[PDB]
Amino acid sequence: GSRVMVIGGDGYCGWATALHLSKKNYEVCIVDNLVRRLFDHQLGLESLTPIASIHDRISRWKALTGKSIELYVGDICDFEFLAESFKSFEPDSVVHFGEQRSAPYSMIDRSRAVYTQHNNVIGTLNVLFAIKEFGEECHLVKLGAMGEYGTPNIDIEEGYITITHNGRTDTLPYPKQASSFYHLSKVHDSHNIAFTCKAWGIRATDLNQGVVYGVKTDETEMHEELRNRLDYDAVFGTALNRFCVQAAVGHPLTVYGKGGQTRGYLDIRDTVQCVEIAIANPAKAGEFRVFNQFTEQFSVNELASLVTKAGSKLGLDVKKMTVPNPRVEAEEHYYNAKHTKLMELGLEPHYLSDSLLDSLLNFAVQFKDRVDTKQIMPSVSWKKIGVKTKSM
Amino acid sequence: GSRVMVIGGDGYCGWATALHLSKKNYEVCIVDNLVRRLFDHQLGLESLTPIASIHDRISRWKALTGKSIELYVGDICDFEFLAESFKSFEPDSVVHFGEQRSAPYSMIDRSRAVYTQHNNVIGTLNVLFAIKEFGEECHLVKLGAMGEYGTPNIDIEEGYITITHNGRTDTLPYPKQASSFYHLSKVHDSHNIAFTCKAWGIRATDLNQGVVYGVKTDETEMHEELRNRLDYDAVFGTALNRFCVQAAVGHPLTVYGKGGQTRGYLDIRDTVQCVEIAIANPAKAGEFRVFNQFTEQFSVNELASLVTKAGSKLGLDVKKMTVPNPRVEAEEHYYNAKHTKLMELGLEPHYLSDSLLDSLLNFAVQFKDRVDTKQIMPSVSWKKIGVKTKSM
Ligand SMILES: NC(=O)c1ccc[n+]([C@@H]2O[C@H](COP(=O)([O-])OP(=O)(O)OC[C@H]3O[C@@H](n4cnc5c(N)ncnc54)[C@H](O)[C@@H]3O)[C@@H](O)[C@H]2O)c1
Ligand SMILES: NC(=O)c1ccc[n+]([C@@H]2O[C@H](COP(=O)([O-])OP(=O)(O)OC[C@H]3O[C@@H](n4cnc5c(N)ncnc54)[C@H](O)[C@@H]3O)[C@@H](O)[C@H]2O)c1
Ligand SMILES: O=c1ccn([C@@H]2O[C@H](COP(=O)(O)OP(=O)(O)O[C@H]3O[C@H](CO)[C@@H](O)[C@H](O)[C@H]3O)[C@@H](O)[C@H]2O)c(=O)[nH]1
Ligand SMILES: O=c1ccn([C@@H]2O[C@H](COP(=O)(O)OP(=O)(O)O[C@H]3O[C@H](CO)[C@@H](O)[C@H](O)[C@H]3O)[C@@H](O)[C@H]2O)c(=O)[nH]1
Repeated sequence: GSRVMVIGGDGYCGWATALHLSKKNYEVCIVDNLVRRLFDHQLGLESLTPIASIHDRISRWKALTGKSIELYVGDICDFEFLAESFKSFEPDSVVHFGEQRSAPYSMIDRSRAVYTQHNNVIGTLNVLFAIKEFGEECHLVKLGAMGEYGTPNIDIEEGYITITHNGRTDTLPYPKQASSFYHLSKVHDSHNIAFTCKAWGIRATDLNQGVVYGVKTDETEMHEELRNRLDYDAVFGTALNRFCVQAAVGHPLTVYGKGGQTRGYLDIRDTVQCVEIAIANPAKAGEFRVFNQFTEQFSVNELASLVTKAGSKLGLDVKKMTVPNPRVEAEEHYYNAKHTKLMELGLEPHYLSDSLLDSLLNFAVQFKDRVDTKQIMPSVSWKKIGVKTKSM
Repeated sequence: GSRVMVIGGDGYCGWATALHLSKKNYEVCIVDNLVRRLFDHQLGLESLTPIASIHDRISRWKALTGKSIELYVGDICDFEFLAESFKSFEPDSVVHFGEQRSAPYSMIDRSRAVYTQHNNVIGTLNVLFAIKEFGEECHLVKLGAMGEYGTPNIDIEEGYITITHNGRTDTLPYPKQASSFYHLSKVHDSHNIAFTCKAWGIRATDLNQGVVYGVKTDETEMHEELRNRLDYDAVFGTALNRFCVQAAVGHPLTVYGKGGQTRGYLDIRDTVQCVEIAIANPAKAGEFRVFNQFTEQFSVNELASLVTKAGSKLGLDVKKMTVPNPRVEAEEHYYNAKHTKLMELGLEPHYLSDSLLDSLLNFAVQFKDRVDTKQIMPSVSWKKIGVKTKSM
């Protein structure tokens, strides 16, 4: 074999996924403009782990396994490029990881908020038109976001909710409440895709994924040049990965506000597993499937405690600090998000364990010398965002 | 006064509104790039009524009343232009009519779907950033769309719905189900604005307006050069206006599919009244108000019957025809949309009457010679939309 186009395949989730699908014998190609690497240069950021170029990454995989991952370098917002890549590869499935995924980045200034929505929304529209025009039966596996739902006072369902209002009943799209221009772009994406499923018969699966943690997967650990990136800076780094790196370098864990913010999380190993499951068990024509893709819920305070305990076993004397929250969000809220669709399809989860934390912490300690502590604290305010293009 | 910036002020709703607000003694400016006029040239379309240039329109209003409506010609997607206009005028309220509003236009091809979403979503984001940076207390009166709600099997509320799910209760944004790339862009707009209200304290009112009908308002009828446009073509024309022109020229009323499609409608005279009410009674800081802006619900078949009866009184022997529906939508559906917020604020509606239809029909008969019958039938398919840029 089945042919899979992995848009955003040079990224954190995409690279691990591309290697896994190739290993699982799918014919794979990567479509990426590598803009994520440019952002690192422009903002003065760097991965904890040194990573190889996309060309060397692909070359190494071929040298080790003999398998060739085709590469198409370009911006999917450029339809000519996307169309040519689609017609050249003829994918049976498209996994779309190719979007600006940082909430902080989307809040830096007007230019970055606009770039985020334009890049994400238009790129996704182009993908939908490419599928419709060149391969209508192609299954779109889209990366959405648990953040699309916000933090309502009721249980969060997997995309849909059956409501009884004024004596009548109907099943409707779950109300969306995004908290950043980035999360908003995903809400727009989801609405756009749902429409094309009904109007054109597109088959798609929206994976509303929670926060990913970890850096190792079976494939990326096979050789140093296959190593994935591990972000710890305040722009692209996420909660758990950030805390592990902070613990390793002796920086107090950065708890934003009260720390009651609760979210779904999952090991990167499950990210690749879930994507493969979505591909192996495709949506039907005209069907817009929605899966909440995470394995466990944790509050920020809970993560801090887990990392502190894990760090103690390594003599890291982990400390915690309360950082004035740069974001506008509920710091104490109800949270009960449903997640059974992937489990019903055979997901064998890697729940957060002492072993994982020990491994991730030792990893951060291993490359502690590469950590730029100046990038640990957040400097992007949700409320103070301006129109002048900022230079970090 | 009070200063009002009318974005899209050269358009159908915007021009009538700009004149009305000026008459009501608000200081008014019009921000428009006049792209709507370019679309007419590019697609071979033309208004039933001959209209004057925006410059001659404004000059005539000044000659008659002595009042000057300031004009800023530019694309609001160009932030430099928008910022300069905002700083020059210093609006207390911004009424945003400046978007690609045609559902058929948004479905012509990929380029037009992408243009629709980019122009609308990015332009609106720019407006939000301009307000935040140059006049945070400025009230945004946004034109949304009743189409954002789709046609669910339950009552449609005014933006929000209180739900009891699994033993818990909460008031959430009403589930959105748009049926075109244009309607989708409005859903995106609404979500984006709602976010800024919470994050930045923006005050806004989303006017989810129904289908507008009519061509006359007190101000536009004061002189021929102030005359508003009246679209009847299948791209920009809407249901009732189209039927009236069809009746006048002897063309069978174009009922798409079964004709059970039910929607909210309102006289253009109420469009201007509602906008003024929204301006005179502003939203509070951080509040995202949502009003369903229409006065009555009608099915397509009901409109056909009303126009036929009205036409008979003018000896137009109106006939009806069933056109294979170019759109993907429910042709028989439940529809009960709530609309009381504007009434509670003092709306004195002009319900559809025999007088209005007689006037509108005679108007169409008056300019029947200008009607290009080749543009009456729809040629844009929701399902057959392609990627090649079309030339109509
Ligand atoms: N990292 C997480 O914790 C997490 C959690 C939930 C969902 N996701 C989602 O998974 C997807 C991938 O996330 P990630 O962490 O791998 O991100 P990433 O930034 O590491 O990877 C994204 C890749 O997309 C590419 N890209 C962006 N815009 C592109 C364009 N216009 N054309 C071609 N390529 C483009 C970038 O160059 C980059 O290689 C995103 O949608 C993201 O929101 C990630
Ligand atoms: N006409 C209706 O029946 C109806 C019904 C409900 C809601 N509305 C809404 O009211 C608004 C106005 O509708 P209308 O019928 O007056 O439309 P219109 O096309 O007559 O007017 C829109 C105006 O906006 C201007 N414009 C578009 N993009 C612009 C940009 N980037 N920069 C500056 N100016 C720009 C166009 O040149 C045009 O003069 C739209 O949001 C529409 O969806 C209209
Ligand atoms: O050092 C930190 C980092 C984060 N947080 C909080 O932890 C929560 C999660 O934040 P973070 O880990 O930054 O993730 P998100 O910004 O939600 O974004 C990630 O997880 C999302 C899932 O919804 C994906 O959609 C995004 O692409 C991905 O970047 C939030 O309440 C943050 O305010 C802290 O308290 N301290
Ligand atoms: O000749 C016609 C024209 C329309 N319809 C149907 O009538 C309904 C209303 O269509 P139309 O009058 O074209 O309006 P919309 O496409 O809904 O759009 C208008 O009304 C919307 C309110 O939701 C605004 O948001 C849009 O900007 C404005 O163009 C639909 O079911 C159409 O399929 C017919 O049966 N015959």
